[PDB]
Amino acid sequence: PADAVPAYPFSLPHALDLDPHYAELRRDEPVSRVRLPYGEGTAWLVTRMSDARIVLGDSRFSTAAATDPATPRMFPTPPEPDGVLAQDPPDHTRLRRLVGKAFTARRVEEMRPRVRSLVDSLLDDMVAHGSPADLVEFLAVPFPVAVICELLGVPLEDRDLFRTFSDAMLSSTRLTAAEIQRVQQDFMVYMDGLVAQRRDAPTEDLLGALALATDNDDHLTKGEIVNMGVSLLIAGHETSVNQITNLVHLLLTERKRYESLVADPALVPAAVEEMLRYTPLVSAGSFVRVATEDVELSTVTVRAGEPCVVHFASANRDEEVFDHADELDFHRERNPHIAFGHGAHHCIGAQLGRLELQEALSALVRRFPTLDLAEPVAGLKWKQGMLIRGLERQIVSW
Ligand code: HEM
Ligand SMILES: C[C@]12CC[C@H]3[C@@H](CCC4=CC(=O)CC[C@@]43C)[C@@H]1CC[C@@H]2O
Ligand code: NA
Repeated sequence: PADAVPAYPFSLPHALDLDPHYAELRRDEPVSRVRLPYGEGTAWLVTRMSDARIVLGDSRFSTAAATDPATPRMFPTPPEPDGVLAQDPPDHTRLRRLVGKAFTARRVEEMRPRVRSLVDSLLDDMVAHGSPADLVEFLAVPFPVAVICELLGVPLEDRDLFRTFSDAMLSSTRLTAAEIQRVQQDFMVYMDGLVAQRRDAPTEDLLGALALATDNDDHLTKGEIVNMGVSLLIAGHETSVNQITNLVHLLLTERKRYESLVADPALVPAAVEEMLRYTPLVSAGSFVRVATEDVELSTVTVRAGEPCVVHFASANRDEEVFDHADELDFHRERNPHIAFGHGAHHCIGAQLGRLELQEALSALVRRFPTLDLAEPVAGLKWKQGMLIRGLERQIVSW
């Protein structure tokens, strides 16, 4: 009848806790029907790692199909069809070659000197201010912003402008479809004007390459190119901003974790990997994939036409994959998490986010051995109504 399929998300999120329903689903109903907050009909929620790798990793699932306004989705506005996430291979592959060179592990690693220099600079400004201080204001926000503005070639003077835009674009329930469609439109025209400036004066930056491509690639559309600029500018700071605060929260609320990194700072890369695994940065669900053919998952054959949604954080707690999966452990031998997704849409910024997180924690644990949270855990201002989780403020002392 009117379905008794449960609403997803199941609940408003609490700090970085996973809803307890996911462990129940993994063990007893790993693929299950749900109703998403927008779109029509139902979708399969996938909570286990092997199923997640098939949904994310197989041509028989299409994200392009999900651009239909009737397809279930986690966000109010229908997906933009020229957005990178809504492309299927091989069209997706051609689109990613627009920018991909700049994001290889090799080119990102070459940014470490520049990136460390910027971190130290912001922590200089924090030490000037004096303890206590808001870590979000002095580190979590300015640091990513500066990295992505250098790489893209966005002016740092526009931070306030494009952070308003990005916050709205990451709305889950916080903003309505209309408000988000207006911001979408404004961000588009803004990005298009940044790229259009390179047309009489090319720059050695990503926006530079974007502008060369609008002239010399008769297989890429200006809509796709400009949307790539917009996507990179959003994901390129909003993820790491949140993840810096999230990692710091995990470290300070069981100080032993932080103390182990203070004692041994070369453990930081591994810790970053383990906290990526453990942190439900993506608040709930994922970009929907629609089966274009019947596909076998662990417990169910998804029919052609049926949508699916992966919960990344749930797959990252799969007990068949990780030992003591509900525990945070910086000395795991194996960590095949999907905090950065999997398959064709594997995060393009994965190496850059790793670099940023490593340089931010490494600097903290070496310079601020005495760092602690200097506001009550009860009052922490968790962002509400967004597709990702993180803190609006994090006052710390040292
Ligand atoms: C640690 C921080 C980050 C996390 C946890 C993260 C997580 C993810 C995840 C899970 C996906 C897959 C979404 C899906 O397939 O449904 C993804 C895709 C993506 N991420 Fe990231 N990301 C991070 C940092 C970044 C950065 C720094 C950038 C840009 C420089 C970026 C840009 C993207 C883009 C463009 C995609 C879409 C890729 C595609 O469709 O081909 N992300 N990210
Ligand atoms: C930025 C972006 C929208 C927000 C996405 C981001 C990929 C990673 C991610 C995971 C989600 O499930 C939604 C929020 C985010 C953070 C997307 C890449 C392109 C798209 O425009
Ligand atoms: Na979607």
